[PDB]
Amino acid sequence: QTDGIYAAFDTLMSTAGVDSQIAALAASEADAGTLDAALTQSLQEAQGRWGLGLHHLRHEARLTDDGDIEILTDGRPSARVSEGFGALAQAYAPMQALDERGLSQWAALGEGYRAPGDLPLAQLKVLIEHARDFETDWSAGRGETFQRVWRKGDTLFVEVARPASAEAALSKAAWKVIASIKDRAFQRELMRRSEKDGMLGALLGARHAGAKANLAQLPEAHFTVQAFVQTLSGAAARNAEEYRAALKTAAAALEEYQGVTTRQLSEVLRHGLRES
Amino acid sequence: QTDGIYAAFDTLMSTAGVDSQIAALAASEADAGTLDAALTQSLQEAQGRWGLGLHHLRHEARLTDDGDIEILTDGRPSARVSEGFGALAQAYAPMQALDERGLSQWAALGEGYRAPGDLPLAQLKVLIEHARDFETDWSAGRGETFQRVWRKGDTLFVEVARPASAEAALSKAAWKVIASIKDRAFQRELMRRSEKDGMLGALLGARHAGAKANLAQLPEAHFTVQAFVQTLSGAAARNAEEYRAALKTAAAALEEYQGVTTRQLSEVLRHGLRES
Repeated sequence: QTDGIYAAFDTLMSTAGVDSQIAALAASEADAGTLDAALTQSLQEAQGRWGLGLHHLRHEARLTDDGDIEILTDGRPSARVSEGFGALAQAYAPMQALDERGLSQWAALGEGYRAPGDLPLAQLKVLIEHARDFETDWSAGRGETFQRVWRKGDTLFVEVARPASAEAALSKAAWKVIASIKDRAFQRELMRRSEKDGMLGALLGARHAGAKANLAQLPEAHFTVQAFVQTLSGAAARNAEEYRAALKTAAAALEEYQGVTTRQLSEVLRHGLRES
Repeated sequence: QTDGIYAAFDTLMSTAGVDSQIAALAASEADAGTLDAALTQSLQEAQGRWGLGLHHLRHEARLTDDGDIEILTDGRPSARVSEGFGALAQAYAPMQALDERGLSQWAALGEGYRAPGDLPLAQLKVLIEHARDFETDWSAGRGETFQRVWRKGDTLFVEVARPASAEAALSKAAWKVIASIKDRAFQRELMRRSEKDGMLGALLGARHAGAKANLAQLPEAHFTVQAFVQTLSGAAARNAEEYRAALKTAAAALEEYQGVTTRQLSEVLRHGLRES
C-alpha cells in the first residue's frame, strides 16, 4: 500500500503540473528528510499553481509513522491523504474567500495597503524599483486572464490566473471529447441528454458505474490548474524588464499547462466510455 | 537637589523648543508612570528636533532609585542628568554617523532599500500613495536646507534639517551680538580679535572671568536645533498634497525655531552669566 500512497501523492501533484517523482525518489529508498523536503517543495509549488489563494499560509507535507502522508498549514495538520481527495478539498474549503470572479481576496503579505490592480505601468515600475514591500490587487489581462504581483523581502512574485473550478475544466474536456466522436448516433444521444443534464451529466451518465466511482476517487474532480506564479530574486527582483519578461512567461506557462490538463482530462473521460 | 533635576531637564528641552513642563508635572503629584511617559515623549520630540540622526533607536527617560533621572538608548543607560550636559553629548557621540555636511547617514527603518536623493517628485508621489514602507535619502532643499521622508506602517515622517553644530550656533549668535554693537571702535576690535580667538571667545572676552566656564555649563553649550520632523497619519499619510503642505510646514517651523534660538542666544550672550 505504501507505493500506493507514493503514487497517489504523484497523482495529486500532477494536477498542478508538478513532476513530483516522489514514487521514483522513495523507490531509491531515500531517508525521511529528503522525501519530506521533496513533499514540501512540491506542495508549495502546487499551492502556488492551483490558485487557492493560500500564499499567506506556510504549506508543508510530511511522512507519518503509520505509512500515511500528512499536510500541514502553519504547522497545523490539515488532513491526511487516506482521508480522501474530496476530504482534502473540503478541508481547504473554509480556508478561502474566493469572490464571484474566483480570485483570492486574501493578501499574500497579510494586512496592509494594497494598491489597486488598475495601476498604470509606470507607477508599478516605480514601486518595483524603489518600494520595499507592496502588493497589488487583481487586474485583467489579455485573454480574459487576471494578474497580480507582490514583493516579500528579496523575492518578487507574479501570479497570473484564469479561474476554472474542477467541474468547469471537466466540462471543457467533455466538449473536446464530444467533438471527436465519429459514431454519430451516440453523439446525438449525448447532445439530447445535454440540454437537461449539462454536457457533464450527459457524458458522465454515458459512463459505467465503476467509471463514475473512479472519477469520484480521482483528484481531477476537485483540483485543476488555475494559475501560475513566477518568482524573481536578487537584483532581478527590482528590474522592470525582468518583471515584464516573467509576466509573459507566466502567461505562456498558464496557457501550456492548461492545454495539457485539458488534453489529459479529455483522455480520462474517453477512457470511461471505451469499455462501456 | 531634586528640583534642580527637573529644572535642568526643562532647560535641556528648551534647547529644542520643547516646553517639557516636567517640573510642574512632578510638583502636581503625578504618578511615576505619568512622569515616565511625559519624559519619554518630550525626549523623543527633542530627539527628532536635535538632528542627531538617531531616529532608528528608541529613547527612554526614567526616574532612578536615588532620586535622579536616567536616560536610556535601547535600554542601555547613556548618562544621568546630574552627570552633566556635556556628559550626555559625549555619550551620544559614538552612535553618530554625520557626513561632511553634518547630516545623518544612518537609515531610519534599518536595513533595506532607500530611495535616491534625487528621486523625481512624480515617482515620489507614487511611492507615497501606493508603497507600504519606504524611506528616501537626503535631498537638498532651498537655502542650504535638506529634506527626507519615510513611512513606517501607518505613520509618515518628513524631516527637514539644516546642519548646525552647537558651537556653530553659538558663533552665529555672537556674530549677531557684535553686529548690534553701536561703538564702531569696539566693533572693529572685536572683529579683529575673532580672527584668532574665535568670535564666541572674543565676545566672552568682555564679561566676568566666569564667562566661558559658566556658558559651558548651559544646555546650549552642547545642543541646538538642527532639524524638525512633521508626522502624518491615516489617509493623510498617502496624499501628495498633504505631503507638500507638510514639507512647507516643517520648513517654516525649522526657520521659526532656529530664529528663536538665534535671538535668545544673542540676548543671552549680551548679558549672559549673571550667576547670582
